[PDB]
Amino acid sequence: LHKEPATLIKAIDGDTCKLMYKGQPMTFRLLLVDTPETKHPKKGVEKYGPEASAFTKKMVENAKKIEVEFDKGQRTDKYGRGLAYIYADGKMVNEALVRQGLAKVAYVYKPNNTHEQHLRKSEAQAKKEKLNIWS
Ligand SMILES: Cc1cn([C@H]2C[C@H](OP(=O)(O)O)[C@@H](COP(=O)(O)O)O2)c(=O)[nH]c1=O
Ligand SMILES: [Ca+2]
Repeated sequence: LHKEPATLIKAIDGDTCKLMYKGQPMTFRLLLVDTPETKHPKKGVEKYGPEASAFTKKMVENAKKIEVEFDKGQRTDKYGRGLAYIYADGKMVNEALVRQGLAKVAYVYKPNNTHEQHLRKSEAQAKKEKLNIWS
């Protein structure tokens, strides 16, 4: 897995954003996680949705460097969204969300599951600490 530079364009919510990747604006979706909905009517503004968006927005807006890391399988989902592990100043946002109890490990699709165990251990910790989603 290799990390590549990207430029934040706009943070949409806890797990989806728009970035300038390789000179082109694209919307990205975080691999292996699911933060609560704050859009889509068949979900509404779920609990912790606003929280995850806020946590995430601050983290990426104050970053000096953003990097995207694709896994080994497909690089985009059915909606044309890039699928990756995104780091803000070397810190993986995917794991950060899970450790704070603001997202759950979800959508695990082989072979795009390289960091699955790392994220599951962080979620377990969040669970035992009964953090946010886990309270
Ligand atoms: C994270 C991720 C999401 N998805 C799909 C599954 C879900 O499809 P449906 O929209 O058909 O439910 C949707 C979840 O994204 P959101 O959490 O942004 O809604 O995107 C993938 O296809 N691959 C992935 O690795
Ligand atoms: Ca979501």
